[PDB]
Amino acid sequence: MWFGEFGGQYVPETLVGPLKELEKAYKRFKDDEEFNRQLNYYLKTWAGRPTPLYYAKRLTEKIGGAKVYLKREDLVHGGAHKTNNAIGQALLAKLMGKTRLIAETGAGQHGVATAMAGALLGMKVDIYMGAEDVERQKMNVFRMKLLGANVIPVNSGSRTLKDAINEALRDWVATFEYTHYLIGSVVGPHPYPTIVRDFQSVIGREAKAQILEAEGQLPDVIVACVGGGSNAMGIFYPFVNDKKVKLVGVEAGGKGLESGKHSASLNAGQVGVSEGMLSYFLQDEEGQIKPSHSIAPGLDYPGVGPEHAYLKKIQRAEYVAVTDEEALKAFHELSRTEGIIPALESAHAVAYAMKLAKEMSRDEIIIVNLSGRGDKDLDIVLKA
Amino acid sequence: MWFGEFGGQYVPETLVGPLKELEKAYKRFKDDEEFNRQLNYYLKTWAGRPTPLYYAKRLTEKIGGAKVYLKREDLVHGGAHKTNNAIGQALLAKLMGKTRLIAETGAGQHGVATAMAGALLGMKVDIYMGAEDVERQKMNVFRMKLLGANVIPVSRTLKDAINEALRDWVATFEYTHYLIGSVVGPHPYPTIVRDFQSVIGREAKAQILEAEGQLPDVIVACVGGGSNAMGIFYPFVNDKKVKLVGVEAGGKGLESGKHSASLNAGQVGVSEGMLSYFLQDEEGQIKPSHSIAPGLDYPGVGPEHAYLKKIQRAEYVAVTDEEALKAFHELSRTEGIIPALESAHAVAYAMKLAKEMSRDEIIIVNLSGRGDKDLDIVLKA
Ligand code: NA
Ligand code: NA
Repeated sequence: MWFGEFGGQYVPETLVGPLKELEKAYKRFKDDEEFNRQLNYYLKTWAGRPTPLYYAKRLTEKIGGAKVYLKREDLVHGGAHKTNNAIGQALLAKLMGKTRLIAETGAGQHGVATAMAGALLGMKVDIYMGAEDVERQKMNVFRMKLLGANVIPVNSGSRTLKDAINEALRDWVATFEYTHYLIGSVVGPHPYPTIVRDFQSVIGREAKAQILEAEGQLPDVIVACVGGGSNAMGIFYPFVNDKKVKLVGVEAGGKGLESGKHSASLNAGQVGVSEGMLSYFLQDEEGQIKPSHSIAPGLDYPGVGPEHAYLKKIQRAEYVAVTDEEALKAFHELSRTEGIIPALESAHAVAYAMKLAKEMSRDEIIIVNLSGRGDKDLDIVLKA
Repeated sequence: MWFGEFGGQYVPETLVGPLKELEKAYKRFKDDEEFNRQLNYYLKTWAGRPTPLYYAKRLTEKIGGAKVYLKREDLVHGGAHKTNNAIGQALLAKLMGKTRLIAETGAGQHGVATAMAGALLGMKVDIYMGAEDVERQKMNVFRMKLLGANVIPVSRTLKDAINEALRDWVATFEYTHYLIGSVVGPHPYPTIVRDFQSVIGREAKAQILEAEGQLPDVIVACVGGGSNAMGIFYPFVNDKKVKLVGVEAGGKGLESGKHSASLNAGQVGVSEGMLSYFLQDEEGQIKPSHSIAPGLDYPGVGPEHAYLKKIQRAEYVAVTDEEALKAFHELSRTEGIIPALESAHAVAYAMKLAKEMSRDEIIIVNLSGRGDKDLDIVLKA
């Protein structure tokens, strides 16, 4: 339940039971030969795992320092790492005997991932989306409708991801008998942060095998973008006990850390309770959760996963920020140099890895998690 | 050069030299250790090959008939099989000492695939695109711009761009490679493109043997020019028991005069440097084609598919625009795969054939692309 001083189950007594059952179900199926066979089969034949580890020779040679490798989560079915978790929790829910999936979404990528997995396994999908996010993401809303999922708009509060998350929890209390709440990051009450991380750990496990095969050694640095922290925990977790491997999470620096217009929870936030967890949250002087900003909608969350809060306190992972402008330059650079259009979320990771590569030895190795493809982001890259 | 009676290099003397020098280079590299090592490395680490072979169990049991496997070219980098051919020709170009790639596109897809492959290999990419095609497909124009390609605006259709690109190549062939996005045109393009897409059928073979212990009874692929169909078909061509079915665009209807089916209702002729079936009027001028799927909207068809209809090795059917849209929606709701409207044609015909077959039998449908590109078109309907 706890990652050092961070995490927990900060929920009403109505949710304690549901989460008890979820936890008992996960303990059972986590190691069940049939669950893991099914999960592995769907990840291989349906998602297209294992994703490749691509050596960006031209980017590497242009910067003239560290070998830059890209973990290509952009190539997974749906175009984002979110599919790995979406499949895992939908299979669990199915085996738990649930018939309906509910999910929060802000970017819409978790909504699409939940809708695909719900369509794959023949479950009803209800996507609680902030009313502001629905109008922001008209195309992703259409994809979800084509996949057979209903977008239920959340009109409460900031009408964003925070509000969508709590509306969904209020439904789950009523519906938990026949419904699994499918959380799309390493956030929320226990056991969600552990489950989401366990289902994203496949990224790191592949990437470790692939970098040992390609270079015959572990990476010097692993760089991943952090919204809630699922793709980052995914690639980090298997290297956590490899002490020489440096872990760097890149949060949304937005319009600048000094601007107040960002999502860098771990850089600028204060320890607090929201969405049923004890973690770093952007807070005003009064102590209320402040609004977040990122050009990358997937990094636009005021909070961060508790396990990242733990990794920051023990100083196992360093957390940095990249601005909207640095991310945009990286979006263009990776496109022109490697013919790969990265998600704006992922372009944060690429932006920091490029600055870090320049300062580093030619023999040294950076793995960047390329969390998604940028097809969904072309309109906003156009506007800028 | 020849696929029985069909094929050839039916081009002006100015293009004969370039095509002969390309032909000599392909011979050199097609079996070279280093070329194939470099190509396989890019297809593996950049493109994400091999793509999976997916059993659509919910679709299969819903039909009640044969097992429906989907070959998932939707999951290759760029979201279409076209990447396999783009990498192949682009790397060949680089090893030939070419510094520039040029291509033509209307739909935009082949433009993007060339831009991606060009960027990967650090070669200049000039895409010729008709001003009328540009305005319709503004997002693919940005995509190419992002990928560092120079989109050169040109009835402002595909034709006027092809002629502009053939005038470019005649001059620039010394440092430039013309990248062709289907098994069409003069020799050696129809052979080269099929060879670079054949990887689909070799993967699909090993994968279906691992899965079901036996080769498929039928293989179903959509057919515009016929690269994705040739890619999955070709390795299985010698396996006599394996039936091959290409699906063309039945459009508004095969009798409606708004289709793109060349192998059904087309007459043998010489256009675009090749001897193959084309959609022709009474006068025998090439008629315009219509398909809701932009990739299937080609007046003609590749010569090797003409050869396969002639020796009756491959049956060639059309599916209506309406049937393909029902297939697009069905596969999305049933298997949570949003297919390309191109691919949906193959899926639409696969759903008919399955019901009229035994539950023990196997259909492999080539899912040629993902339907992210075709969302604005499906919204219209
Ligand atoms: Na954050
Ligand atoms: Na045709």
